[PDB]
Amino acid sequence: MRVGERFTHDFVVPPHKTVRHLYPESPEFAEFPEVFASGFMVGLMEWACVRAMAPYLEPGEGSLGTAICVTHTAATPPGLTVTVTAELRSVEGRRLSWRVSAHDGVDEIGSGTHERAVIHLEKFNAKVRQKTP
Amino acid sequence: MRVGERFTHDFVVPPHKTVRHLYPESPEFAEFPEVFASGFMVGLMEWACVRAMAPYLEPGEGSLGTAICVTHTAATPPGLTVTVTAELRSVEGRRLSWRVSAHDGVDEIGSGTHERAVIHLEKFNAKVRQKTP
Ligand SMILES: CC(=O)SCCNC(=O)CCNC(=O)[C@@H](O)C(C)(C)COP(=O)(O)OP(=O)(O)OC[C@@H]1O[C@@H](n2cnc3c(N)ncnc32)[C@H](O)[C@@H]1OP(=O)(O)O
Repeated sequence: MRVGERFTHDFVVPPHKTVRHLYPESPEFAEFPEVFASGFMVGLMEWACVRAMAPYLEPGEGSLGTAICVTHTAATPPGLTVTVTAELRSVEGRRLSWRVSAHDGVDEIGSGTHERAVIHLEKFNAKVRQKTP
Repeated sequence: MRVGERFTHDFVVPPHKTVRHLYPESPEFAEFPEVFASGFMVGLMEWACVRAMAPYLEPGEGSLGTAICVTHTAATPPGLTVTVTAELRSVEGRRLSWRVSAHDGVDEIGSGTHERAVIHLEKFNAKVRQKTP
């Protein structure tokens, strides 16, 4: 990949990406504005950086999110399309970090940075099986 | 709220809180390890700061997350119990800033800062309604 490479990714927000759908088990979230949850916005931004990454993964490799630092500056109702935009700002071994921005057609809805770690799925799957109680 | 308010919030990670359940739409996420997604973690960290400001909100008040900045430094299969510790670190007007950090009983899984904005719910819900195409 090349520091400075950009990428872009679109998502029509359905009504089930609101706060209370992120955690159906939260009494508190049950009464939030029916707006796009910060958790999902995270997931989407990761999703974009995952997409950009894919053609460059070798067999048996994968990646994990290792840092997410974004603001969330407008709320996005269902029906809007969120456009995530993802520029590569660094590679340092297996560690890649991006800029992400998102908007919904109407407003700038947040931006910041995301870091991922390229992993070897077998080794990581085994550590995970090890702490599975 | 005064600075120093610490909550401590506890969650048994079920199998529907892994990467592929954050975005059932994503084929890329579909073949990820079954571990606790960064977005679901974000939503837990948030959930804790919310629980914690519930005593201090007037009737008709609510809140939204306005910034999230965390690491995700170890990984969590379903069946473990994640313990967020939200701590309140700045209060200025409608804006509260909280440290979150999260532990699954084996590893510290992620930490950093989260910002929320206190809002008026009926008023904010009309605005959302207006913006919803
Ligand atoms: C953590 C979660 O799951 S929820 C996160 C999902 N949504 C968000 O985080 C929202 C992102 N942030 C916001 O919407 C915030 O910027 C707040 C929290 C809306 C801050 O915006 P503010 O302009 O300070 O006003 P606030 O929403 O508190 O008050 C209600 C109204 O929104 C204001 N508003 C201004 N711009 C916008 C906008 N782009 N989107 C929504 N509301 C807006 C209105 O002027 C009105 O303000 P008033 O109370 O002074 O009349």
